[PDB]
Amino acid sequence: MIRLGYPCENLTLGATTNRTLRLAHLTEERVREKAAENLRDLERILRFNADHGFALFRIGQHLIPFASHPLFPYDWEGAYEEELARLGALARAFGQRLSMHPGQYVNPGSPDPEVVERSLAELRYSARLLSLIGAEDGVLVLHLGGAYGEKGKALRRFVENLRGEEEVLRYLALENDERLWNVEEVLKAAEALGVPVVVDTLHHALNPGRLPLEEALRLAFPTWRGRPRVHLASQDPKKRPGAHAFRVTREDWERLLSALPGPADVMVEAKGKEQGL
Repeated sequence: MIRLGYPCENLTLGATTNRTLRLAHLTEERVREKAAENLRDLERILRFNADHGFALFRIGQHLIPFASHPLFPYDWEGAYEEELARLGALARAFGQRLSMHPGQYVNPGSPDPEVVERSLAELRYSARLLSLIGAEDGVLVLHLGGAYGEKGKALRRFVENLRGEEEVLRYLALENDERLWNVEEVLKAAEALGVPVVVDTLHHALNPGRLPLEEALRLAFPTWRGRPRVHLASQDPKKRPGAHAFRVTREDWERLLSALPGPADVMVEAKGKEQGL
């Protein structure tokens, strides 16, 4: 009655799907080289998860580095369709669920038309990537972004820009955050878009609203067509609010498990990755 998983990278294997590049004037072959390393590590991690009992995994945004950028030198969709299909075959064969979580700077509900143009490009890339992997229970987790003085207007601007976006909506799920948007405010936009809700337990402890963890889950689990999804973390005792601890505490598992209205998929985000549960 619980499925586990960790994001981006594996510490034991030293494998990561999130390599990026910095040198200026990147060549085609410098980019292909890093994409290959990320894709090789994706397979390495999927096969590891099969051996070690992990159903969930989040693919790094930098799997194909700068893929959403107009300056991406080649057709990654053509160059990697065959291998991403081969990778997703393994994933389904293992019965693994794949997801992607774009950073907090991906902001479709921005008042800035230049920032929205970037965010949508990154979202179209992620959804397309999930399509090429054949992740049909695949998830595209996203925060509602900034507030910019007016919270009510920013939320409707978020819904307007994203509802044009059929392929993105096939995977999109909305998540509550530490700062601006709680579960009930996220439920608003989720029903307004016809998408599910991911409850981040740490983000809900920091930013509850008027719902206990038990009731936020009972309100979110109905929004799922398949198996409901949760984001579990622990507050780092030394760092700022929202920062994740190396390992998830026993007590934080205790409150999640004593709150579930039914079986769920748990995305565990600790600093220790697969060593952090």
